[PDB]
Amino acid sequence: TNIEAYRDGLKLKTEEDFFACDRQYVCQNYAPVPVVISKGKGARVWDINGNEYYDFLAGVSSLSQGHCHPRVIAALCRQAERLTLTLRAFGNDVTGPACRFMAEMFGYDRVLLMNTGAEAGESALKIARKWAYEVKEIPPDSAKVILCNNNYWGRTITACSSSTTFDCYNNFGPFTPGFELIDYDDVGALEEALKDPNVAAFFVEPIQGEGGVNVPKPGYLKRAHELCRSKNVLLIVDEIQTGLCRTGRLLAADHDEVHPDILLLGKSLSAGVVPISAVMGRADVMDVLKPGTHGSTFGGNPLACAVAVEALTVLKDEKLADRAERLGAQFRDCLRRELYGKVPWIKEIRGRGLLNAVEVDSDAIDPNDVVMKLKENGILSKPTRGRVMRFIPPLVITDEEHRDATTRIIKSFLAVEEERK
Amino acid sequence: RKTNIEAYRDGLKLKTEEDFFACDRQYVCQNYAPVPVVISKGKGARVWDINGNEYYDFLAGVSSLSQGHCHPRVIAALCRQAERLTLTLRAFGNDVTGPACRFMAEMFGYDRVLLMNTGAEAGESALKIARKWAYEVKEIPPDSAKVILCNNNYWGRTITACSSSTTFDCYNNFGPFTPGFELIDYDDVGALEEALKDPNVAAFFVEPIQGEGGVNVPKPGYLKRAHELCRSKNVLLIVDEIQTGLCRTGRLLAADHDEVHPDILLLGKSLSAGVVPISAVMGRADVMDVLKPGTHGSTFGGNPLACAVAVEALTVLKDEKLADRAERLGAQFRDCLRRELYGKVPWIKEIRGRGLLNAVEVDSDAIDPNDVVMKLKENGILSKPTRGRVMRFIPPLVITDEEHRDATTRIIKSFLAVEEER
Repeated sequence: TNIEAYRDGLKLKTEEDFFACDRQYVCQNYAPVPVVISKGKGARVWDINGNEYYDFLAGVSSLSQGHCHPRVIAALCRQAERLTLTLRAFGNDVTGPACRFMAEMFGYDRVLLMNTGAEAGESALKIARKWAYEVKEIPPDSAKVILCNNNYWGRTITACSSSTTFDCYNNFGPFTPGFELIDYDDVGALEEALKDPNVAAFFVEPIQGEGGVNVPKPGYLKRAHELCRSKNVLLIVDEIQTGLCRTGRLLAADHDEVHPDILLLGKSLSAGVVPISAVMGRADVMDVLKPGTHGSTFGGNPLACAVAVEALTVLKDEKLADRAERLGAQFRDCLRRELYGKVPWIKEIRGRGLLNAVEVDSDAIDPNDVVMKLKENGILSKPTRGRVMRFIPPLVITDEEHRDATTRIIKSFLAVEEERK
Repeated sequence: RKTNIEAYRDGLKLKTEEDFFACDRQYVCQNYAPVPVVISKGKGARVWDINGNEYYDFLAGVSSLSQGHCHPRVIAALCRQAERLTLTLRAFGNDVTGPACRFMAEMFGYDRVLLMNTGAEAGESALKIARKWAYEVKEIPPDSAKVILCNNNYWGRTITACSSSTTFDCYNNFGPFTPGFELIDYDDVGALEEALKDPNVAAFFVEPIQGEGGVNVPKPGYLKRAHELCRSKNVLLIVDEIQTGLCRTGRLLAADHDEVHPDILLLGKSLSAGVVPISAVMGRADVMDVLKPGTHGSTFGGNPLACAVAVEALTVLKDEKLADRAERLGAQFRDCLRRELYGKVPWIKEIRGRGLLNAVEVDSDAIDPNDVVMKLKENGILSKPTRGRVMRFIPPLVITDEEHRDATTRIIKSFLAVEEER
């Protein structure tokens, strides 16, 4: 194909040839791990030299079904030969059914399909504001949305305006007003913020992903929802990274028996094949988006809908939530037993399901040394906040692969501690 | 062997178009007022409904389907790459993203390529780049950056895009808004010159032809004059070619009509031939390099599947000489509609466009716009107006000579029939 023919013509043999190409032509907004991946299958990837690795990032939980899941790729191909895009300006024979499928799977009246996670977040903020002005009847332009320090939901200007991460907002203002930032995992702070009747919504992650896999105290989300409901404030739960079986339940909110007023999904919703995200909620909230008040060229395109239905079905068929629960408990147990005490620079081992992290002390060790040693041992991952090592493999990882990977991971921390001496 | 969507849909027993309309009303967020047609397949310039009725698609994803529905080369490239690798994230290298960026950098003449997913993301990204550049290179005061745009502009649905829109339904009840935008009339060099006196302006963000605003073609020299004014004040010219680029107007970029090379170029829509959402922001090194590691990202932006598709989609544009095709057919389209409709149909305000980005604006007082839309559908033409009264004719560029002659006759027939029935 054209990409293959063009690449051949470039005579890119070595990993360095590729690194140089990326440095010259690609916007330099990433500091990638130095590997050149050419193929993915399941929990494994291979570089251009045939070296194999376990992918322990999985698209930050976009690849829960593994790389190139056969069923998802067959669903993609089948629909792609037929029809890929109509616009929501015209009806089609896939969008409605796919929305019904999601509505029933998650228990919501209405499904808004967008492309990216950031778009789902923006759309939920628009819904929450418009609902607050039209249904709660709060004063024009006074709507407030409460979010948490260290939250991450995207890179639009409005997301930058609601971030507390320096690099995410610095020099990108002026900023969108209307946000109240409170500490994460702090019910007392939320209770206080909720005293303001201009609050439209509280927007939160069940586990802060980019913030460093921050697992809140028992009852947090349950308590939060009761406080919000008490004040007629919408609970917007972002499950883009925590949802779809990654934490051992269909939704991470299920850990607290919470049904979000507005749910956000994305990432694994497409098994990492094409960008698709969703915003779901009750009729009286979602219906505020009247014709012409919101839209998207590719949102709900038939190709993405066909992929999403397949991707969601794979989660249920392969019992990936039970897999994540079982393997994750094992991973944490092994790491805590074999690394705590032996490795003094490990601050904490935490997570739920297969959303796990190892926070290291960056004053006691170079975290990049851990990253490189892991790769040397066949494990590929990328930390968040420099010091929080992340272990987010595809959920389809086999028992043997997971055992092999756990062993490699443990060996890597140990080799960095021995090298410290 | 049925895939899940197929089996699930079969279980719903949806036989008529009305069964589908009802499913959509119940479960799909009702933010669209769709045309009553249920499309099941598309090939080239044609689509077919669930009952096998053929239609010409004259919206083409608002120029997302320039290469036609399901272009076989593009679908083949998708299927090939999808069996190999679809997503790595930019946290890891791969054997596709760099090459695809180089391919684009060379085709459009830019140092660096930022790949995102949607058009709105491209525009957001560009605004962030312009702001950051203004703060760091122009050294304007903190939080004082301004961006000039035009009334009736359309670039997205994010809160920041709403904050810079003059369309009521786009911004109403979605505030409070992102500050930092100065709105001026489109196609008004004097208004731009005045707005450029503010030294805190970082950029002027403009479409070479306003798309959602009504296929508003500016006067001769507009974009060229704009660029000179922007250069004079060290203000970046951000040109949005998401709808106008990629051969739609008869040239690779609509900016080529004025020999303007945008400081920052935005592409999207037909960049993927309508197969998967991919968009691009391109610019010179000292502008794009303000996005340092960790200051911007995207999960799917630059994914290998989208990159393979894009390179095939762009190659189709060149190989099939679609810019020439657009130029030739589009000139014939406006010529035929003017010769057969001006005078004979009095409620037509103007027939305008460039290449195959054409519109027929009607006087919504003298006629009900929707009667034209329905008559067009009766005659096998699917279209969607903008601003109610602006009829749009945006077919895939791959439409054959025979298909285009046929379609033009059907459109003219539809306008005259609404007139006879008037």
